[PDB]
Amino acid sequence: LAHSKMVPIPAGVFTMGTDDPQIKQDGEAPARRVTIDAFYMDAYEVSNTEFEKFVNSTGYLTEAEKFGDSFVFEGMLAAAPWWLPVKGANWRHPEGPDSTILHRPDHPVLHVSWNDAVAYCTWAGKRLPTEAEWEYSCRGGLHNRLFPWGNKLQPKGQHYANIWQGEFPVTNTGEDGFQGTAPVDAFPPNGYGLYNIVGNAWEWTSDWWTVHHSVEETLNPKGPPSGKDRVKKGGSYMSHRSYCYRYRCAARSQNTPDSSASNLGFRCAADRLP
Ligand SMILES: *[C@@H]1O[C@H](CO)[C@@H](O[C@@H]2O[C@H](CO)[C@@H](O)[C@H](O)[C@H]2NC(C)=O)[C@H](O)[C@H]1NC(C)=O
Ligand SMILES: [Ca+2]
Ligand SMILES: [Ca+2]
Repeated sequence: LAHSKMVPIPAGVFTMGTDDPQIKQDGEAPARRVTIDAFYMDAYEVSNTEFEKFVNSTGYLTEAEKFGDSFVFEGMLAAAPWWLPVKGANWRHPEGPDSTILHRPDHPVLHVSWNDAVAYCTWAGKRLPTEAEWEYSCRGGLHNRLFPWGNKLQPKGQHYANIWQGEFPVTNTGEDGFQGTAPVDAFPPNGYGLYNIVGNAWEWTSDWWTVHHSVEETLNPKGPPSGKDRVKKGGSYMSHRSYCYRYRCAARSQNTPDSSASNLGFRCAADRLP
C-alpha cells in the first residue's frame, strides 16, 4: 500500500462548471475558463489507516468526538429523514458505538469535519485543494464531460465509481460491489491517476460556498472571501440519478465546517511534494 501517494496534476486551462447545469440551485453554471498552476493531488481519499497515523502522532480529537454525535445514514444502522444524529458515531465507529473500522482499514475515513481535514492535511505537509483544483483534477484531462472518464455512467458495461444502485433510500443492490464505502484504491483511476474522485466519500475543499459565479477568466481562484458553509465535491456511495445526481465533476454541495457525516471524507493537495 502507498495510500498517501500524490500525483502531479499538470498546469492547464479548463472549463469549470457547465452551461448545461443539472442542479441549477447549486450554481453549476455558468461555465467559466480557469487557469490552474501545476500542483500535486493525493491519488486516494485519506484512509482510516492514514488518519490513524495522524491521530497516533498528534492525539487529535475530531469534532464529532467532542460533540458526541455525527450523522449516520438510516440504511446502515438532519438534512433528510434518512440522516440521523447518532450518539457515539465518529471516524472509529462509523455507524455508532457498536461499529468498528477494524475490518475496513483501507476505506476512506469518515465523520471528519472541514477543520479535521485541514488539521490532517497540514500535519501531512499538505493542504485541502480549492474547488477549482479539485474539479480540474476530477475532470482528468477531458473537456466538458459529465464524469472523470466521459459521459457514459458504465462505459463498456463496467462500473467506474462507487455510488448507489437500486431504489434510494430503501434498497441498495450493491451491484457495483459495495453497499457502503469501498477501499480507497478501488475502481479505475481517471486520466490523472486519481481514484474515487467521484463517488465513495464526498470530499471537502478549501472554498467558502457561493452559488454566484462570474464568467470572467481566473487564475488559481480560491472562492469567495467569506461564507458560512465550505464546498464539498464528488458525491458518495449514496448518490443516485434519482435524487442526488452529484457524482459529476461539475456538481457541488456544502456544509458548515464543523459538520460531519457517514459519507463525507477528503483528500489533500500540495504545491510541491512534501
Ligand atoms: C496507532 O498506534 C497503535 C497503538 O500503538 C498501533 O497499534 C499497536 O502497534 C504496535 C506496534 O507495532 C503493535 O505491536 C501492537 O499490537 C498495537 N497495539 C494495539 C493495541 O493495537 C497502531 O498500529 C497505530 N496505527 C497506525 C496506522 O500506525
Ligand atoms: Ca455502491
Ligand atoms: Ca470520493
